[PDB]
Amino acid sequence: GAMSIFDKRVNYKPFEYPEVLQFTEAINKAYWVHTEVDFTADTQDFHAHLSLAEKTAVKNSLLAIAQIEVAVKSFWGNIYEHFPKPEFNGLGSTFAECEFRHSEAYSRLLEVLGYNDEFEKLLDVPVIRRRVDYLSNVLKDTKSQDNRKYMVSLILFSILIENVSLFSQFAILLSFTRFKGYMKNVSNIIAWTSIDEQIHANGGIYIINKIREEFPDYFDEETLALVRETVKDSIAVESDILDWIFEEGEIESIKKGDLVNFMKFRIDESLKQINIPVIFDVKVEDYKALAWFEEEVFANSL
Amino acid sequence: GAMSIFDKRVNYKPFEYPEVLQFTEAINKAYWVHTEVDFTADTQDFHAHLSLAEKTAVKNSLLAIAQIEVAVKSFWGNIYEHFPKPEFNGLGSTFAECEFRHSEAYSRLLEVLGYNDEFEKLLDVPVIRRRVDYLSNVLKDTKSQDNRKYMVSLILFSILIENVSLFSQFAILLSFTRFKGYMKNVSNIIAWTSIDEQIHANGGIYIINKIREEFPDYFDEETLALVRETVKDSIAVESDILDWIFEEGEIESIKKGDLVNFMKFRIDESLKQINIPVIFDVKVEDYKALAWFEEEVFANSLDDFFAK
Ligand SMILES: [Mg+2]
Ligand SMILES: [Mg+2]
Ligand SMILES: [Mn+2]
Ligand SMILES: [Mn+2]
Ligand SMILES: [Mn+2]
Ligand SMILES: [Mn+2]
Repeated sequence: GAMSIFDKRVNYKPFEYPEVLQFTEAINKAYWVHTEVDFTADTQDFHAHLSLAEKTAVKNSLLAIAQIEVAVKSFWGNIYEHFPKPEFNGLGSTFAECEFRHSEAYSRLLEVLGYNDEFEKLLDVPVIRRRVDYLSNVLKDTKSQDNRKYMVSLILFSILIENVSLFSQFAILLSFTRFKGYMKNVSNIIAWTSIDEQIHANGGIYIINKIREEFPDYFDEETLALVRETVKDSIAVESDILDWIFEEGEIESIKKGDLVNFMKFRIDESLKQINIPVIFDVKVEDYKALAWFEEEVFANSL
Repeated sequence: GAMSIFDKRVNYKPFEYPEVLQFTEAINKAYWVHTEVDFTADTQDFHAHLSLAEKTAVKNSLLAIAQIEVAVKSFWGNIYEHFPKPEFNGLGSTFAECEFRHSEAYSRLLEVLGYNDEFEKLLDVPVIRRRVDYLSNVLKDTKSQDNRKYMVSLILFSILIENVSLFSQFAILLSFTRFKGYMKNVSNIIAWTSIDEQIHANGGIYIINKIREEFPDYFDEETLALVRETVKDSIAVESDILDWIFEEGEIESIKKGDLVNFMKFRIDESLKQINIPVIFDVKVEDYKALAWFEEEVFANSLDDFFAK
């Protein structure tokens, strides 16, 4: 059979998948650590200027982010086990190192704002448990030796972990800087993280599309239906998380309904990129509510 | 049994091994890539100003470095499988990413100087085959679940692959910049690599000493004897590699004999740091010859943010 992404190549170069360097180069240019940032102004703003509803939203957003980011994340560091090419060990290790810079950043934020205790007991929160049990279950095949099962796990990983499960919280936190001028340093971290995650998702999409090019029959009706139904179930889970984030009431800078449409639009954009039929078909008026997101990310990255 | 470095800890913090962050922060602060660096003047130096003996010493040194660096290197990225702590997944992943920056840097150098053909046929060189055969023994237990065997693989990996195998070649290349002002940007790459590799070696040493603290009986006479004899055999291989590097004759900027003592000194210093008896006992006047190595590396790494 013809050489494929699953087959070992021994020689370093030429790369069979040279576009890998577009993603590693993007990470290189965006390289950042949290020690570059002082949160004294943000802590003061948090305690002195934010309402109870705003304090709760900020706290629960960061706790939700940390549930994903403050962890040992082995996926990217292991893609070479499935795609045994020098360039994918490179891509994998590059993204793996990023995740440690992320875990350290969000661990510091938890320390600085005084939420280590609440983070430690976060599995007491039922909506978090459901997200964990959802994510555990649907991403079970990230360690499968079966390449078809693994491909599906990569689709879901790229959609859920690198996008759906984070970006609503990123949006919430950036909204405080955009509309109220608060949490500027926290928003620095959030903006840099969102840039990295977008690169991670885009790298995932790249790999998925290469597998599709090489093995079109992996993308049969049964597999497409599994992905779509699994992705649908994320909405319920993440929508309940927003109810918990806003458990002390709605806030001025951002609204839940717009965040739900934001999530749905981002899902559909990812599905189109991998030739899977859209699920939600969000109307322009609805997803434009948070169209400021990209602009604000760019602003707080500088 | 008490919690050890080999036992899984689930919670992220506090770290049981917080000194990990000294190593990751050092790598973070030194972060560099090859992509903004250009070698037009270096290539002109190479062709216009170097004798055949110097050209060949440079070429063969780069080929020897590339033999180790231009490869898929999985060790660091897998230390979490052996030390299942969040901080060691962090250390491992940080050092793993570094190795891809290195492989890309040396792949670029091979291209720029036109050595791709020779690199592809490098196993035709007997001393290189001997090095591969020998490195295969350092790496042989690096996937072992036997923690004593894995520990020995880590010792050999740290003191040979990270702190010695490359350093004679780094010194050769730096000597052209130090003594004649040539090949400045190649020396930038070399110096930045040397800094990273030293951090890798020191991170390995840190781990080895934690294992020694927790499991003193792993360092029994049998184990010490194996390490010391394995390391001795390395010298012979690397000394032969030097004969090949300088096959066209001795050059002005650096001497083979000094490089051998430099290597022996570096080995013994590493062995002392992990409480293993020294092997070579190198004279003060002998290791003084390449005492400049550290300060040249430091000099070539100063204020290079935009270059990096
Ligand atoms: Mg691995
Ligand atoms: Mg074990
Ligand atoms: Mn992340
Ligand atoms: Mn990610
Ligand atoms: Mn290296
Ligand atoms: Mn190294």
